[PDB]
Amino acid sequence: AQQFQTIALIGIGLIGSSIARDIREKQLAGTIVVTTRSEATLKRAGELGLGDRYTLSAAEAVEGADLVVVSVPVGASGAVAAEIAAHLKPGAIVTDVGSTKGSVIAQMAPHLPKDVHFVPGHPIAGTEHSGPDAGFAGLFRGRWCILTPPAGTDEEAVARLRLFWETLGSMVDEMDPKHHDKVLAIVSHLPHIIAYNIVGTADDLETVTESEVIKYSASGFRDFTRLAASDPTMWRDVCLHNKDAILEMLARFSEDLASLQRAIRWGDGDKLFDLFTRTRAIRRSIVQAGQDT
Amino acid sequence: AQQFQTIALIGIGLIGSSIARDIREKQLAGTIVVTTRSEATLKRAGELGLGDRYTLSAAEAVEGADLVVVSVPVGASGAVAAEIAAHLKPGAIVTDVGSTKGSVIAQMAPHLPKDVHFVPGHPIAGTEHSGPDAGFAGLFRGRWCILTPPAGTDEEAVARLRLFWETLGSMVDEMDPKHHDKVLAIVSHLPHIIAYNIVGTADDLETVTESEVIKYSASGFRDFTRLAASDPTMWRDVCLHNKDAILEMLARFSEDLASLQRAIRWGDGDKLFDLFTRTRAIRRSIVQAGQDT
Ligand SMILES: NC(=O)c1ccc[n+]([C@@H]2O[C@H](COP(=O)([O-])OP(=O)(O)OC[C@H]3O[C@@H](n4cnc5c(N)ncnc54)[C@H](OP(=O)(O)O)[C@@H]3O)[C@@H](O)[C@H]2O)c1
Ligand SMILES: NC(=O)c1ccc[n+]([C@@H]2O[C@H](COP(=O)([O-])OP(=O)(O)OC[C@H]3O[C@@H](n4cnc5c(N)ncnc54)[C@H](OP(=O)(O)O)[C@@H]3O)[C@@H](O)[C@H]2O)c1
Ligand SMILES: N[C@@H](Cc1ccc(O)cc1)C(=O)O
Ligand SMILES: N[C@@H](Cc1ccc(O)cc1)C(=O)O
Ligand SMILES: [Cl-]
Ligand SMILES: [Cl-]
Ligand SMILES: [Mg+2]
Ligand SMILES: [Mg+2]
Ligand SMILES: [Mg+2]
Ligand SMILES: [Mg+2]
Ligand SMILES: [Mg+2]
Ligand SMILES: [Mg+2]
Ligand SMILES: [Mg+2]
Ligand SMILES: [Mg+2]
Repeated sequence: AQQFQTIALIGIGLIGSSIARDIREKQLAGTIVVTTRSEATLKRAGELGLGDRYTLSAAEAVEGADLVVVSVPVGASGAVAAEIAAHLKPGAIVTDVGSTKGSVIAQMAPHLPKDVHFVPGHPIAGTEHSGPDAGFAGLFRGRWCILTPPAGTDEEAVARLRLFWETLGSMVDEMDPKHHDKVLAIVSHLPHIIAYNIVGTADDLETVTESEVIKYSASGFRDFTRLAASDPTMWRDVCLHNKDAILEMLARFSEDLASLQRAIRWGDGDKLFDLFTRTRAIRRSIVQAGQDT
Repeated sequence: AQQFQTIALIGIGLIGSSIARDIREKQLAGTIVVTTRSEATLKRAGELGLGDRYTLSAAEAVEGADLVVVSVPVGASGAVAAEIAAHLKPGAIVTDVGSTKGSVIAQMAPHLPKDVHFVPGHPIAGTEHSGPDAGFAGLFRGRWCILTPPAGTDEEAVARLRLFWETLGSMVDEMDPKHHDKVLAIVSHLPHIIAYNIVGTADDLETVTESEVIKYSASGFRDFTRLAASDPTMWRDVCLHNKDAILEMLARFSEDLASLQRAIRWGDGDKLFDLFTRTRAIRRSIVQAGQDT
């Protein structure tokens, strides 16, 4: 079943460890090499049996690796690329899984040598949990993964990465990085930002107690709390590195909310009914597509 | 197991039909009487076996009923109270399940006679689906229900309604209707309004296609689409009937979002990290309480 003789995983949290478990289950690698920055996380990965070889040095980890998967918060991407650059073998494929792509490409590509193939990726799959114990086999089954190869990228390298993600159970699409960043700003980043904002709002109230919010959360609030429990480093970094697309979507959202607020202020039941009717269609399409939870 | 000789259910959608199924499973009624406004819904309720007696007339339905449960969109509450008032027996208990309470009390109480007991309720439990086929036994298990009896309400009537909800598996709290409406504005109404708004925003884009939004919805958007698939009549009515509390929470939310937008604009990573850290605590409390989905 092997697709790569050696796969090096740099970062071994939710995504990296889920990839590790799938590689083991599908026998996709001759050798899995695991690296992460801390001794504590590396030890956990060892106790979990996520790799065959382990190291604290990303430079050492990539020596002789055919595929290098970088699964770290996006603001760390450049530092990883700088540390591994000199140690990559000719023809290595370097990929990532970052939630932003334009930034990652800009941060990493200046460090990477001409003889390696850089094929950025993004699996459209996750949970609110983090670290190696949070990962599991099958996270990517029936999900989409987006690749964003720069112009002139080796087409065989792209095909091998497409096959890899398909083997993990994903459907694969390719797009330009700027388009990726616009699409993800609305389908992912804005939803998280808005969830953080509403949970912060509720926390700040004096008249309604924390106990009340918790007790009665099954009337809608709980759904937003799940997203707002995600890792703060990950989401800090997305906001810092997809700024322009996020700000565009926030401005659209806030224009629309002013109009909805005015319909509520003026008791415009017909406008409210029309908005609430229009939104149902999207859910029905998601359900028919099998993308619902 | 009987708690009431005759229970009349006015409205037989998600909530009314879930109550009907629980009454049957727990043997809580001598007779279940079902009424709803349309022949189509009444026929469905009959095919499902939700009642013992069926009628299109709410006035007829309540004749001799010990407990009358009104489960209709909140803007219909007054019309129901007006139709049944003259037909209620002395000592009947009239309750409702509306998502707002101040409005329901104001609309219903002027019609109801001095000899009946009015004990408004709200089960903090539901799904995004509607109608009799959407209901199920066990919807209320491990959920909260809030009662909002006006001052001077018969304490034995309140106790019987508390016992009824406890038997359906709920924990029961009592509060003032205005406080209810403030609490629900943040834990339920604002979350739904914001979900409708974000799904509307995404729908309006030209650069990102409907197909893209659907395909990549597992990156966060799908959670909001579930709420925005709810019944438009129900949610139109909540916005019309909890206006003041909703507008207060919308203004708090929008003040907070301006500040978050400014942190993103200025690249204030430390502020973002602090907000995203603070919100995790609420989720952990919900999980420990067992209120998570
Ligand atoms: N979570 C999701 O749902 C999801 C989905 C798709 C894509 N992604 C993207 O996947 C990437 C990884 O996310 P994740 O959820 O797997 O995160 P995670 O569970 O928090 O794992 C983070 C990993 O990155 C390491 N790390 C953290 N800061 C680092 C730094 N400054 N330099 C080097 N390594 C560092 C951690 O090592 P130590 O523990 O040893 O410090 C750990 O190995 C992110 O770019 C995220 O945007 C996430
Ligand atoms: N859905 C939830 O999650 C949830 C949770 C807690 C509380 N509630 C509250 O429960 C109440 C009922 O909600 P639901 O979800 O059960 O709704 P639903 O499934 O849409 O059922 C609506 C019921 O009300 C009837 N109805 C509609 N408009 C009416 C009118 N103008 N006059 C008289 N009857 C009318 C319908 O009869 P026909 O079908 O014959 O027209 C049907 O029997 C609402 O006040 C809602 O706010 C809902
Ligand atoms: N973590 C998100 C999903 C997600 C997927 C991809 C991302 O890039 C970000 C988030 C959730 O639990 O729903
Ligand atoms: N229908 C909501 C829950 C809810 C509960 C009580 C309400 O009054 C309103 C909504 C959901 O599916 O999550
Ligand atoms: Cl190979
Ligand atoms: Cl009785
Ligand atoms: Mg070196
Ligand atoms: Mg070299
Ligand atoms: Mg260099
Ligand atoms: Mg608009
Ligand atoms: Mg009459
Ligand atoms: Mg009378
Ligand atoms: Mg009268
Ligand atoms: Mg504030």
